[PDB]
Amino acid sequence: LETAAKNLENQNKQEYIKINEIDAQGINFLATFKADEKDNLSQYEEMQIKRTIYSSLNYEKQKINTLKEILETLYNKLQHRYTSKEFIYQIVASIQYDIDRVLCLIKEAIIKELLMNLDSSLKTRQNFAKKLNETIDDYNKDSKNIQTNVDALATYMKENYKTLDSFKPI
Amino acid sequence: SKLETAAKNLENQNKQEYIKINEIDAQGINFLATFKADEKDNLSQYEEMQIKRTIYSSLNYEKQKINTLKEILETLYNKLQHRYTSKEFIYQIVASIQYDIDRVLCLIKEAIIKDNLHTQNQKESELLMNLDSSLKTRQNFAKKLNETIDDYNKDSKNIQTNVDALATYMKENYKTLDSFKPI
Repeated sequence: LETAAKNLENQNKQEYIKINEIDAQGINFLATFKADEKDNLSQYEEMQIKRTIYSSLNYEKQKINTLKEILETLYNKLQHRYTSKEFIYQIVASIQYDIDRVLCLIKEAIIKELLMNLDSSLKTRQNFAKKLNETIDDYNKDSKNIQTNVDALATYMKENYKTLDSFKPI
Repeated sequence: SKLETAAKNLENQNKQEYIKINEIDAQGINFLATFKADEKDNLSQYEEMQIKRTIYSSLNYEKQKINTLKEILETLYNKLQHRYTSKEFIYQIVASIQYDIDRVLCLIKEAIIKDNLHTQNQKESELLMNLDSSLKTRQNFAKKLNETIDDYNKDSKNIQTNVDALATYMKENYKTLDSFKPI
């Protein structure tokens, strides 16, 4: 348990320094979301999202940029705006948060079913990553017209990121 | 959102704490050596860091005051008679002040995320009160801790010169974790 905390902690710092490296080159990934005055993308929330995304896409700028275009392209159509937001604030944040929650519960133990809870929530982020990479690949091949047609992109994203629980292990 | 801009001030202050601690530690000052070396209680490097979080903050990152504390806890540790007072301070008082604060930030964060889901059950004022509370505890602690570095260096009530005085004093001044909370 101490060893999990130790490893996971070390993973968190490594992600943090990698995210900062990428963002220093001025790729404002969630720029369009930061600019939104309806919700408030807190600095903290911005950061949690990136942990999942950046890690998922193995810190490859080109890929982060490709996804930026999908989120932005749905964002630029009022009809599908909720789809881009729900992805970020509902799926991606929930995948990330869950990992975090267990690590509080692991810390709370060390200082007073957790290892299968930690197992699960890390695994849920592995299955998301895999799905996301397929999606980046699918986009660049304009499969199901999800590059030329934003209606298709909406359908595809809706269908492929329906619920948090679908990325969980069986 | 006050809750969001609470998460932000703890986040960056957490970070700023981390870079100072690692710097002070870099210079070979072995604050928790004696406690790490202990078989009976495994002290994790997280556990250790969190403890430093409350102590090095409270002593304003001044090495002198840290090694004077080091001198106190090791004096207490090496007199078998009084060795558990050294740990209660470390593990039952220090590690309890720090832990309340990180627990609130876990909860503050949950509430922020759950807001975006539309499933926020946590009352937003309760978390801020709890935040404002545990911060104040650690400052009440910090104030006590500098009193105790001053006294030791002046040998007040024979605290430097008699370990039985020192054990009494630390028990008097660091009795319960609630003894530093506001009212």
